[PDB]
Amino acid sequence: TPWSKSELVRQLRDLGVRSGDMVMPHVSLRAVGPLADGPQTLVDALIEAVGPTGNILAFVSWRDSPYEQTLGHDAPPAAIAQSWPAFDPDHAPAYPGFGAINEFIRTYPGCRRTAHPDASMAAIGPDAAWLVAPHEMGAAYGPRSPIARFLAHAGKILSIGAGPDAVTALHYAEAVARIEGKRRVTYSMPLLREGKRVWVTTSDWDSNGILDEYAAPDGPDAVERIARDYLARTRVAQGPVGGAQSRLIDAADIVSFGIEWLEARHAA
Ligand SMILES: [Mg+2]
Repeated sequence: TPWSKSELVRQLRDLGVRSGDMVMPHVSLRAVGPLADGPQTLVDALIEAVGPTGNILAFVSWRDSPYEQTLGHDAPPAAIAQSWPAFDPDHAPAYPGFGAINEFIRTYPGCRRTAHPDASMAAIGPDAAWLVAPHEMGAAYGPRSPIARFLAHAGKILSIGAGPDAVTALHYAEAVARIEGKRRVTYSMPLLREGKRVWVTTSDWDSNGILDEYAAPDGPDAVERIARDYLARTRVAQGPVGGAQSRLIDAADIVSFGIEWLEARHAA
């Protein structure tokens, strides 16, 4: 028997989602189980749970981000520059690796989408426009980004069967932590500026390992190691949503914990 919108809303309220909350979900649909009407069921359940004053913020990115193709170059390679589509926020699909639910959030009526092609965020609710803008190249997850405003606005992270590596908000801790040797990357994105395609080159913190020891492809990154420590040490509301084991995390709390975790382990 597939889960119905009404059942998921009950489970979400028991977990601690309240009317008016600001919530950022990380979802594994395989762990939730079958849904009355597919993934849209869970989207409808989330929106009903935060109510007409609440807000949802999602990390959706872009299916065709040319990050790896432009990484480390001072300009896009000519093959890429000539034919790559410009990022069109109204039509560019979400990145499927971060979850199949994100394409449903993105196309929900009234959803606003941030301008950063690789770090694109989508938001639904009365405060959506204030959350999604500005989102400039060179400020993907740090101060001035949608993540910073989420943290200041009492955001909650809702992890529905997702692992500890999935907590995007911890990239804010990497950005602001006073530690030595932080990795940076250079890359290029094709934006749409008043109708025409423009390539912008920028640098930003490496989001695949903020220090060399976290950037190995074999081992865990800093996000995973912080989240695991936090969950072993902290009382966090835990409970099912659908068939998936879920958690509701205070975003400002886990991010503060991560800044201190990084700074305790590395000199300034
Ligand atoms: Mg409000």
